[PDB]
Amino acid sequence: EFMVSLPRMVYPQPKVLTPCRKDVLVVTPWLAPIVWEGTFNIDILNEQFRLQNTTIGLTVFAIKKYVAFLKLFLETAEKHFMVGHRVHYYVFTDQPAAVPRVTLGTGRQLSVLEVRAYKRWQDVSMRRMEMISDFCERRFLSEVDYLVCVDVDMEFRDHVGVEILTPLFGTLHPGFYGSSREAFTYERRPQSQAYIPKDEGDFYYGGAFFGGSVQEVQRLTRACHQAMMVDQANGIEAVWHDESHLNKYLLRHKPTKVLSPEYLWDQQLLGWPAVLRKLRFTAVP
Amino acid sequence: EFMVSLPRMVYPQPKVLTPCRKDVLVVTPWLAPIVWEGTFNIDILNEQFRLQNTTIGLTVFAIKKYVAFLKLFLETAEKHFMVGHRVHYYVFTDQPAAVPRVTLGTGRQLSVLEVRAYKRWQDVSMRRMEMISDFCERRFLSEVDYLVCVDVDMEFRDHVGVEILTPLFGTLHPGFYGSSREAFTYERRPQSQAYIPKDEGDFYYGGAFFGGSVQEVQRLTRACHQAMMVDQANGIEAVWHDESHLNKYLLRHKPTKVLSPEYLWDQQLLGWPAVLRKLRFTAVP
Ligand SMILES: CC(=O)N[C@H]1[C@@H](OP(=O)(O)OP(=O)(O)OC[C@H]2O[C@@H](n3ccc(=O)[nH]c3=O)[C@H](O)[C@@H]2O)O[C@H](CO)[C@H](O)[C@@H]1O
Ligand SMILES: CC(=O)N[C@H]1[C@@H](OP(=O)(O)OP(=O)(O)OC[C@H]2O[C@@H](n3ccc(=O)[nH]c3=O)[C@H](O)[C@@H]2O)O[C@H](CO)[C@H](O)[C@@H]1O
Repeated sequence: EFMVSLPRMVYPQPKVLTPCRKDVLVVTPWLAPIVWEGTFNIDILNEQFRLQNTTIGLTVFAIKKYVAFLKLFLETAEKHFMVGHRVHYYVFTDQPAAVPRVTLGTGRQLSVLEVRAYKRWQDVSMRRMEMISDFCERRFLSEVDYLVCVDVDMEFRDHVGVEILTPLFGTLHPGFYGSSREAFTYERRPQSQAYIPKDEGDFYYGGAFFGGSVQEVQRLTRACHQAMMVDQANGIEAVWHDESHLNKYLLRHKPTKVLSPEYLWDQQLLGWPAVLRKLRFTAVP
Repeated sequence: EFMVSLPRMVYPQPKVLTPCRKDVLVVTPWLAPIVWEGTFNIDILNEQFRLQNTTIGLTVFAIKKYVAFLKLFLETAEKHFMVGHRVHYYVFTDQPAAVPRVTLGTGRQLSVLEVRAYKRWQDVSMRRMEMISDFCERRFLSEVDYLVCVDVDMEFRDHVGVEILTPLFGTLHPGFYGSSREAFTYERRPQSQAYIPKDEGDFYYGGAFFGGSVQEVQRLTRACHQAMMVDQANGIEAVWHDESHLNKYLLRHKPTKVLSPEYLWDQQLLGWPAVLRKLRFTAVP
């Protein structure tokens, strides 16, 4: 929509002849920014998004025993996720009375959406695509500008803000950002909808953190669900489930921003490398 | 609009831990790509834009003696500008019978739009904003997806393609890309609409090459024209005319891509520095 003028702001001048990072790739070959610390001035971005009255939805599934993760998830989201902006949390659970009472900042609200629990963890994980797509029909189009879709067994430890927002984003999986594409754990069986040949692939995106505009998230989640249903009719389940399908989708429909592994990390397994200036969203050990 | 799937493509894998340029800034602090050679894979971008059936309009003014520049301008545009894509050239002139007969490739067309000639070069240059804005009302919304607005006393010497396309872009002026903001020749008189204080400014954009979606170009050109009219009522003319106003606009409404000086160069005045891997669009000596 129509965008008013930014106010006067004083900040350091961008330096054309100085790279903003000398150690990492900060733009994809299709000219999508790769979001690392040092690539953005959050003061400028916060102005741009506040002037558009941006509302961010954050979807999270807490099914069966994973309700235990919600307290820390939501408490740390309150400290670090889109602070200053309008936020709507959507907690999908089979136990709607077991969502913890977390105190929310002003302009932030939470809705609990009851869903069925599948028996296998694989199905719980995979059926998020259907459940998100179903909810894009009603709630999300009327309530938010962007959707952010994450795993619950996680905590925010540092800023996750409007720098991530764009029509469609994925996040670099922390186990593969330095790997060659042949080592990526894409689905490699041609019988699956998620099949990616050994000579294709840009990145290995993590299934635990993706998002975009409601329109683009509806598209992604619908496509992944329909692909899963084809596989199921054919008696095949992708090797890494929803993540496999997400990877196939983002190969053929390129994201408009890619998040660095700052945004999806596991310190227990991978430590704190020099290349990560901040660890923003991390696995609970 | 709805975007179909990219076909299978084989190309080099992006390297997350290798910067694409070690000598230049490739992304602005508001996460707009800065377009240099080596930042983009044109095969991927050409697919994306061809699948959207993209049409690019290219506006150029050839008023009074500047009709002499059209032949080379258009001949070199045919060799280098958006080849493979639908192009519509819009030549604005006071001499509609003096446009040279340049042979166009398939899918490329040219319209001649007659306009008045102002006496002073300053006014000819400045009134392009009004003339472009007026034509965005009718022709451009129905005929093109993007508009590219350039000076005529120029030639294409290398690829200028869909890598530039985005909602709103400006180009780094070749005289100031290495300068500190205090040295930028912004309008510095507070009495002018184009005023920029000494402590503000991201880049000095060249008035000779800007563009965007028709919507965004309509906004920019309208705003610059209305600002010029206020200045004229107050008896002041911005120091660098349309370029001054363009700079004020792009300070307060940040571009979604910035073009490096590859896209706006003068080899006579500035030679061929190591930082420029290609000289794409250049002054005629
Ligand atoms: C790469 C890797 O080694 N992945 C392991 C990890 O996958 P994942 O960590 O990818 O699986 P996950 O169990 O975290 O499922 C993804 C998300 O789905 C939701 N969810 C899933 C199950 C459930 O009962 N309730 C629920 O709410 C929740 O939001 C969770 O964070 O963990 C699995 C079981 O945990 C398996 O050990 C996988 O091999
Ligand atoms: C930074 C600098 O030193 N700028 C000089 C340069 O500005 P510019 O090169 O910015 O002015 P310009 O005369 O090229 O005008 C911009 C554009 O307007 C169009 N146009 C302008 C005039 C005209 O009679 N017909 C016409 O068609 C044409 O598309 C041209 O390329 O040239 C001017 C006269 O040329 C002055 O010498 C300026 O000081």
